[PDB]
Amino acid sequence: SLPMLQVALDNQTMDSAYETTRLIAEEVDIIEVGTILCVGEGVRAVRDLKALYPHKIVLADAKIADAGKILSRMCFEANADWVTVICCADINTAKGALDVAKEFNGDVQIELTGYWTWEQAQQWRDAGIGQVVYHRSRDAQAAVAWGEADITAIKRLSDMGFKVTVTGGLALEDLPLFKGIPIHVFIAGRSIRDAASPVEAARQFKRSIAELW
Amino acid sequence: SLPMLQVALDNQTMDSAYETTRLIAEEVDIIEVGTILCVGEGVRAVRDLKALYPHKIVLADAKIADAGKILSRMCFEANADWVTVICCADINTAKGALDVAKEFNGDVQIELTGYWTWEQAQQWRDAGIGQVVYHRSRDAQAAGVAWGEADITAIKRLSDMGFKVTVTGGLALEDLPLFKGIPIHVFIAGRSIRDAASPVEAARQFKRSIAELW
Ligand SMILES: O=P(O)(O)OC[C@H](O)[C@@H](O)[C@H](O)CO
Ligand SMILES: O=P(O)(O)OC[C@H](O)[C@@H](O)[C@H](O)CO
Ligand SMILES: [Mg+2]
Ligand SMILES: [Mg+2]
Repeated sequence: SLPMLQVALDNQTMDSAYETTRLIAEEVDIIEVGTILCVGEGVRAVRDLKALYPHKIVLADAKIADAGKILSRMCFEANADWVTVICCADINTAKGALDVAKEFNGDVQIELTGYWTWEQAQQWRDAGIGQVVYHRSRDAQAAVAWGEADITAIKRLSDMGFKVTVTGGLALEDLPLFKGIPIHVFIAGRSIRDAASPVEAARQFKRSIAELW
Repeated sequence: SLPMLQVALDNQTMDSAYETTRLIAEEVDIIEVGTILCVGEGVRAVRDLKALYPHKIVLADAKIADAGKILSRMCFEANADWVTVICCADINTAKGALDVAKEFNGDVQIELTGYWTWEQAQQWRDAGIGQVVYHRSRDAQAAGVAWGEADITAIKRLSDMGFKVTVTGGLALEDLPLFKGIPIHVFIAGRSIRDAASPVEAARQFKRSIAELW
């Protein structure tokens, strides 16, 4: 269907996250427990947010790097729908997290950061991974803009059969760049949370997506 | 010169962690808040363990992959001494985490796993990173992956470049002699201490073996 909209809750405490969710939870498709929230509060954040918003997809952005079975199970026992595994994890970390995900009718996304290869991407498909997150680092961005090499990479991932998420300092005005590509999800963190009107911001994203797709 | 001993608290809740620390806090050098504990309990795990053991080095194994300043600050505000940044992070993620660390009289380690390069290593040294963790994955280890000459070569090369090298990942007592003659900074044991019949004796055995081999 259309690209879904995800809000990143990169907040240090639950109450800070709820300042955002109370404005926009019904304005989005996916609620992300950001890595910062995972580290701030632990998996209770996942459990609490799914209990509040059981009708939304809850993504635990844990960036699992090792111990795939243990960490995925902790997230899925807390009622996560989706979890993230970082691309530099061993392939068996990804496989282990996926095996657990399937027990809970959930899913695993590979977070694509810095160096990764097309040979790895094929490893992920062969393993039954069907989601990747094309994830521009904020620390790179604080220093890196979007460009054709990103678009080229995103199309190639999509062609390989991944459902592709696009994220990393995304702004409303960025959306037209990805026109024509079957983007699975766009994530907005700061550009929703920190807007003068978070509700207006989310609605602008959904409006633009509807228009472009 | 003796390699130090670090216990990894890869426990899901604080009370499970404390079943281990109440036995071995004074039998090891470094208390690691494992990644699994960080995700289970959040950064309160760091604050609480440092409050219990303020004389010990407390390492938060957060495996920071992005937002290096924000995540490091959270750990350091929680009274961490050291924090980990994964090697596939942007170099500015590591730099940002180091800048914060320096505000708090702390330090950052790069976790070395999977693919990385000697160019990266020079980058880390150039940024002022003085510690790396030679970090074997338990999921590869579960697939049957063992310590060999490639590991020794790499560890000696990282040491020569000026890093203090930590060795970890399913470390067993019988693995130590493989590293004899290398100036290892720290050996981490998680499961081989926590899950022993006597965690105290397991820690003590690691310490005696290290004292003999070095
Ligand atoms: O739009 P933002 O603020 O960059 O947030 C979305 C990012 O995907 C963020 O969640 C990232 O995963 C931080 O590491
Ligand atoms: O000795 P173990 O059980 O392998 O634990 C130590 C590891 O370094 C562990 O903490 C690793 O970081 C988990 O990702
Ligand atoms: Mg995120
Ligand atoms: Mg660890």
